[PDB]
Amino acid sequence: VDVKIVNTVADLESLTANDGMVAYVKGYYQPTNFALAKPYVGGGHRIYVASRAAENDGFLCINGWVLQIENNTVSPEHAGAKLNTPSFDSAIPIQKVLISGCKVRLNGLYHTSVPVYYNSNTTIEGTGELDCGFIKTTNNTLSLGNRTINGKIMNFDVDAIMVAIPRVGDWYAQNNHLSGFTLQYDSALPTKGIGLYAPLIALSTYKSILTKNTFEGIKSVDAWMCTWERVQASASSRSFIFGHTGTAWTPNNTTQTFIGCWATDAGLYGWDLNKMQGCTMISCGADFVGADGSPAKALFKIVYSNVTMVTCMNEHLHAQNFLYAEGSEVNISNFNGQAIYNKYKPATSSWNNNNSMFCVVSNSKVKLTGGSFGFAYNSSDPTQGANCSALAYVEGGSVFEVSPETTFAVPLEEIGISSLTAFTKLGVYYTTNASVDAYVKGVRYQDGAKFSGLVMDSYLSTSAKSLGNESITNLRGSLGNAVLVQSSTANATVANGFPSSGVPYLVQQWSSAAGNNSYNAQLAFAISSASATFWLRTGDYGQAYASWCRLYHYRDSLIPAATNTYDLGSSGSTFRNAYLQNAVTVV
Amino acid sequence: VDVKIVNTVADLESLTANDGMVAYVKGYYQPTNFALAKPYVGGGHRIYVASRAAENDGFLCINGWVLQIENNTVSPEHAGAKLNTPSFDSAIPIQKVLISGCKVRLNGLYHTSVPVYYNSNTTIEGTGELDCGFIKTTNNTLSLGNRTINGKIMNFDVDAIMVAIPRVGDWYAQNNHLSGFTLQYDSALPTKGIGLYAPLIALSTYKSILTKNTFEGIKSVDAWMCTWERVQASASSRSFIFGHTGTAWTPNNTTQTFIGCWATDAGLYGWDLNKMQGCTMISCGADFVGADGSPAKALFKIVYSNVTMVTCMNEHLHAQNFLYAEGSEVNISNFNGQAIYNKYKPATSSWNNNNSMFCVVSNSKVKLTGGSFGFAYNSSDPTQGANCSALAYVEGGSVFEVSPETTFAVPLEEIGISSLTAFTKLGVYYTTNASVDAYVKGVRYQDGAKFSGLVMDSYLSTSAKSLGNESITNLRGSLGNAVLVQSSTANATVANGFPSSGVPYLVQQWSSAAGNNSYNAQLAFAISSASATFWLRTGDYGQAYASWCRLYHYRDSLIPAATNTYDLGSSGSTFRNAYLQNAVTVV
Amino acid sequence: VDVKIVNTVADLESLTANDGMVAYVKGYYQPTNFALAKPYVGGGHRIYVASRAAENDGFLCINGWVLQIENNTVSPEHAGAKLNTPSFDSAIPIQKVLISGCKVRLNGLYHTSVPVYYNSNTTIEGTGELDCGFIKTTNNTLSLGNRTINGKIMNFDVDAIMVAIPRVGDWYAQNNHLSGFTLQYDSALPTKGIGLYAPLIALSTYKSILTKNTFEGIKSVDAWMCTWERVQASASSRSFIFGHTGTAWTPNNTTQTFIGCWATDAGLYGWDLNKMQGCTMISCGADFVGADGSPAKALFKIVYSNVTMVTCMNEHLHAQNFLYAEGSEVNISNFNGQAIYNKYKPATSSWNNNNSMFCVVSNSKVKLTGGSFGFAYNSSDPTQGANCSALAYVEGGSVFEVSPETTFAVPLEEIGISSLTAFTKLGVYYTTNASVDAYVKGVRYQDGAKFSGLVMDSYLSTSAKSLGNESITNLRGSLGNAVLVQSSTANATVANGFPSSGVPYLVQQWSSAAGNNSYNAQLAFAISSASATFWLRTGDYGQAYASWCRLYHYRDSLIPAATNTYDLGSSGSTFRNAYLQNAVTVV
Ligand SMILES: [Zn+2]
Repeated sequence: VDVKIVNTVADLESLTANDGMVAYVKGYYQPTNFALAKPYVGGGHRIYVASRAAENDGFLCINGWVLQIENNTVSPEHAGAKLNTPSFDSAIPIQKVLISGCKVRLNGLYHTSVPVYYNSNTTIEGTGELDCGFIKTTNNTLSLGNRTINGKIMNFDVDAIMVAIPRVGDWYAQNNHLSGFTLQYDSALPTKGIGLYAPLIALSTYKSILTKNTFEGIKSVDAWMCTWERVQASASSRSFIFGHTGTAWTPNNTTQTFIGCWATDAGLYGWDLNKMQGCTMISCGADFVGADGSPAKALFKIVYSNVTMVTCMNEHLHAQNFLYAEGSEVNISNFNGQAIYNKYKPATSSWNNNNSMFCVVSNSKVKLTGGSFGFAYNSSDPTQGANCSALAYVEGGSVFEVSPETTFAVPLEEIGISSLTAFTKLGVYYTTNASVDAYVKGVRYQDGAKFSGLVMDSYLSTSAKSLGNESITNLRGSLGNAVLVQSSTANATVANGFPSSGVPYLVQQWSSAAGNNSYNAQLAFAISSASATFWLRTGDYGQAYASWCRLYHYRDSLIPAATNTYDLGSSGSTFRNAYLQNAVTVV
Repeated sequence: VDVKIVNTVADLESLTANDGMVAYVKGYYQPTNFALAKPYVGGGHRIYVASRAAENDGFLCINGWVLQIENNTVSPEHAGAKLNTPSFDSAIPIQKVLISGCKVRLNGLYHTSVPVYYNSNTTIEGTGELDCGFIKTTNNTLSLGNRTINGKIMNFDVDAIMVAIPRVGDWYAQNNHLSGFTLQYDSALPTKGIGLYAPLIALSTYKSILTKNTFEGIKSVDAWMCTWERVQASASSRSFIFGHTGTAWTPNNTTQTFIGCWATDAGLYGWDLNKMQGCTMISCGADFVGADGSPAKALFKIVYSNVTMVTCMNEHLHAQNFLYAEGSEVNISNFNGQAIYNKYKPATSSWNNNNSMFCVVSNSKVKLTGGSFGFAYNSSDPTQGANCSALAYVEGGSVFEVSPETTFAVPLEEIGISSLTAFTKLGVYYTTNASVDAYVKGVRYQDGAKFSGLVMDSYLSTSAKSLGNESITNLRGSLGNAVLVQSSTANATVANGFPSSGVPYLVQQWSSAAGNNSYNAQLAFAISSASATFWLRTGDYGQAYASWCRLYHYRDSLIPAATNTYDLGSSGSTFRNAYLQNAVTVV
Repeated sequence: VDVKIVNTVADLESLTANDGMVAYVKGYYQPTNFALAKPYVGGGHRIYVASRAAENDGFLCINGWVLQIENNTVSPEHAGAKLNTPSFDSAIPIQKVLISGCKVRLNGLYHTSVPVYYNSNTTIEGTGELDCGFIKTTNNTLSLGNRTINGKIMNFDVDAIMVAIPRVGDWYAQNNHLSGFTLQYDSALPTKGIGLYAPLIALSTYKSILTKNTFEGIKSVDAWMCTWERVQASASSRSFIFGHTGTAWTPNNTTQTFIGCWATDAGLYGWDLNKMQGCTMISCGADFVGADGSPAKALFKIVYSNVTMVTCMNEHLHAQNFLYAEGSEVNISNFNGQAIYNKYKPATSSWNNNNSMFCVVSNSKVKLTGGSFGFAYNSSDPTQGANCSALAYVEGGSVFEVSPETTFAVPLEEIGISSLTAFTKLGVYYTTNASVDAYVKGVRYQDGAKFSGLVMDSYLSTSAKSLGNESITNLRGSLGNAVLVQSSTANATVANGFPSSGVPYLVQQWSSAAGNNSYNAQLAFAISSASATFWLRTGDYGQAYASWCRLYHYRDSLIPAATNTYDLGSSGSTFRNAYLQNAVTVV
């Protein structure tokens, strides 16, 4: 007995067959374009199972004829999809193969009028993102209704292209391995939806997946142990959303890795991350987030998360914040950020809504380890200087660290404590309940409870601060304990607080602490070519400096500061003897 | 002339055939469940090769009928395995396809009574870890015996599920690419073995592989240039073992990458790493290592290795050490460790067996770059305070570094040199041959040979240390060179070491070094509202401070410390002239 | 009607068939070795399309017989390639399948006389790099000629094995996914070429690809959003080249990730990187770069790039530089470099051509975050010490940072400002227009415009520098503001600059800044067991120290430094009264 030829699966119904007969189906449908290189698709061998003659699911069993699957791999064509045929709705055939338990190969573009879903242990593989994937032509949803999962009412009937749904009885859509295809809406649709709605996912790999022409690219609530490699989310509003708060399920995430992923076009947030724990981004990028005159809120919104960004990038950013960090630890190492137009302000500012590139709030920790940040504007810009952002606002127990090798397209301007939430210079502003360790203009500034002291069993060598035309009387606010040098005899003047003009000085200043009020002392060395005079003075807290006091020593006469004022000894504390070469001169 | 149908491969034996005849085999076996969606498996086209009529290997050539392989891909079914049939031993068919040179697709669960091995250039692909893989039902081994490899006697006859074995004449099982399946023992076995025994491996990728119900998960001796992505090792003893010392082969490893890998359930070590050079872990996790009252020895045991952990995690840890590092460099960046019950102690302690979270020994280097560590207990805990661990023990030339932004669930308690190996506070303890650079309670402590000095061509501005009700005579052990402020007049007393009571002070203390004994000097500014007194004293090494000395200066009388004791001049060193307003008063 | 058997595709031409007939072709060619396990390859089902009877492309349509492709996957055999047949040129069949739009499976070694190219959306999968891939047997090129792409005339007619070419109308060969094969020249060819010439590529993944027996391994001009996993480039001149400057296209690159990649054998550069932005290397290696007596120029040449290396390695390096960095930011974290023979020098040195391990020029930023660097030689080495390199040369606005936990095989020797470009010690040399923050022999050295000051609202406790038999008069070049201790009475001598010999000292030195010339002052405490003498002196800029001055205080007599020289008071500023126990002694 020999293998019988059948033109299409539709021809199987009428065929006369004995149990166990084998047929070769040329294609699922008759080709409509015989000029194609690949006209016959979706066919293959079938074996007749007489006991199932009444069954017809349009795919694995058609009138008893069971599809012979090679190495457990099928394509949507085998269930009746059509390739690169925009007028044909492939939704039903795609859905059948996605839940078949087979590996699914995507071999062109398939058009769909409803979302398609996958569950667990599903491998889907196309050959690349230009030519393989799903094009959704409507805003229609699934029609599955509510399900209760771990006591939470969940619903998957959203306007999306693809949806991840746990198996019945499970909590996560897990052990899935998707690669090499695109998810897009028909660009003509006036309203777009979600690319991939994957609320509850785990233990999965996503590679070389492109979603574009979406409102929201990739959207999840609770994801754990997933890797994302070369995933691009192009969206009009938010590209990547993790920890979505809009369901009954409590957001939480762990161990998400993103390698070579790409956020583009988002007008609200590039990345919207909530409860993202153990998250690493490696050589990721973000292009064209926000637009001129229509800023995004932030490139990265990172809330109750801990994230490391390793050699990541952005190009062309119009946003109020570069990073909004709330309750989050973010280590940004060797970033390269370009064309960031930091000219946007909120209508009404507040602790968590302000014009800073790094908005670091509510016990966050943000560190810039090297990197280059192309923030276009500081207050001296001739076109946007009046609109420039701060570099950072740090509040509510947070800490912000900037390495000495981090670079910026234009100079930083200042750093200091601030009670404001609206800024006018490219500076680092922090509250009294915050900590900073930041280089600004080559000077490292450390302040706050995390930086209370430095105790080292080590020797220390430092340089003096070289003074310009400035008063050493008026350094109580700007310097604490510090060594000063005045090497210009023109600037070493009595008007500038020195005991005598016209000679260089080294000055040790002591302080309780630089501040609005302080205790101070100074030791001044008036350094001449082969001699010096030595001077001490003190400043009480809230008082002007007291008069300078010239020290008496054995290589100088003892000349009092005023005549007929000071004594040698007292009646109760005499000097024992006095040895003079000449008799006392009584004036 | 036409393709002939054959029901099963067993039917090929009796088929009279001409050379070059083509047959289509419906399936390897007759189906036993025609309700399956996929009842016929393991069949395919065969061509008769008359000159091989006597051959039957049950797979590629059956009584001369040669299997026609599509794109060099086969399944164990093609050699006679059965899917999801626990009573059927698929060991032999699996082994045949694994050494066939074909890509191997795994399409369900296959049960095995012996280990299965792979060599080199082997690609094995399942669709996911829930439904694809090998279930081993015995503790049986391979039966290959000893082989000599590079002069070393090696033996692969261990109780494992899968074994990597070099090709004959080669040193490594290399250029393998495994993905998307599980290796498990039957949970009913009283004793379990190794999931993957891969002693000598190289130049390979492992992705989306789960081992569970094992004693040891993944075990290797010499691995180089391998990547591991989404590999989970669930084991009762040790999850991941690299550089295993128990063979004739010298352990050594290079360039192993772990991305999104997961160690679970291990009761001895989560990771046991030996000679692991150039190893990166990215967003890996570890859950349920140890149990309450049954601690693991360490989450990570890292010996003669260098490892970077980037945004890794753990949840639920009962162990004596978090990290044991011996001769190892470990950089832990932005960790997030949760529910670590640091209440375990060894019965006898030693340099390399002690109750510390970070046991940093024998020329190790361990750095915590940020991160959050959920160590539950310090000595204040009401229920486990008497059982808490140290944060760290550092010895034998090692260095331990804790960044200022690293956080802990409960506060660190102290840091200091210790000769003990058993601790009772959540502190940092180090020997005289160790180095530390660690923030404790907002104070950075640097000590040891790696931190001998700081030489900066930079100015320095610092604050004073504000004293409480403290003696400045008794700061020789706790402070070195340091500026002090006493802003409370009530505490500026002679009993507290001040020369002049009841005014605020700035004090410069000098020291050889804080310690049990030291050289010291102090300069004290006794600050009043418009004047001060200036004082010096010294303390010799091993001696009490000498008396305070009030300096003479040109804005004060010269009143000696005691009457009729000190002279103006000497017979051999006179003052030249003396100018007094009044005649000398001879008392 | 049944499926008709056909022996070979050559037998199709003489097949009388009706429209729609189905044939099964045993193999593309008649097998020549029926002892093979897989003798029949490249066949499959075909369907006769009468309207195309005149077409014969040797692949998808042979005299009207259209190939039935399963799940859009083919092998070069289906177009007439031969496996493991060195005398057969498979170039034309390979090329046909690479541009077919199918997934391409590689099932052995194919030999080629010309390069083969791919465009976009191409997936190519072998089972491993030992047995799958392309062997090029000539130095022949493509013959496609000049093409204008985005305004630049490009030419792809180079001697390469595989070439990436954009589709017409596109700028990049993109969305390709290649894995699991090798690209090699016939080792017998006297001259080798490029392995993979991929000038313009984007949005792609490359995995488990080996190039070897090449002159240049992988060569690109403009690559963005590509990942490379387990890619090995073995080349005689340069292993990896990105940003190749030798075309009309302006070099630029972004977001390239390398995980477990390996550069070997290169004699000029291991990695030659130009305009590589956002690049991360993870657990990559480099072996046998340069040769003894024939050094490479550098292991890494990194120009106008920013690169992070995470736990990377090298073994066996003969090169003039380890890293040449020009206008680049490079963070090298936890490196492990072994067997680096730093004994090579240029014939004529210059700012960008010198004998340094880290040549850090033109506004570069290079940081060593931990790591271990096996530089074999410093100047005391008994076989090569006279040839040793510097550790680093830092110039032209660059910054070089060395962490305290970075280790070296042999000790570093010195650090300082240098006007030289040729070195003879393993030191850190930098220009006056450069910055350093580097530990050397346990001491942190910070200098340059990036390290101008440190301002901390924090207290500070430090140790004294313990002096040997050294002069405190000659510490103006080596220390600035510093505390010194001399605990040896034998070394506290007038010859060593002390004012009073034979007692231990604490000394506070002040300075404008350590340098060739400086302002200085010193306060010396000559410490006896229950007393001290207190001394001040100053040194003017460019002058020797002035004489020491012993301070007068109330617990000492006032003995002048010379007799009959100094006065008590002056005619114009008298002391008011004098209280003596005895009458003045007029000497
Ligand atoms: Zn067939």
